[PDB]
Amino acid sequence: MDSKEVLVHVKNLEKNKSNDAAVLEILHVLDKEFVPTEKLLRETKVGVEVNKFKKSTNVEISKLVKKMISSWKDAIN
Repeated sequence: MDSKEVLVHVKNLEKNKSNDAAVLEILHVLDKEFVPTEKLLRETKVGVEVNKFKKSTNVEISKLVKKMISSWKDAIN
């Protein structure tokens, strides 16, 4: 995972950050098993939208993006 691509995504996340720390620390650690790979990168596109966790995509999305991790690699496999 490219922290550069992820932290940038956090920038977007920041704008949406209804929750500062959870997503902040969640996304940071997320970098380990994060969605930015060759194929997964596009998934990072959607992973970002989850990173956005807008209105209907409530902070709960944070854990959702985690679930997204499970399927994230599932797509790469």
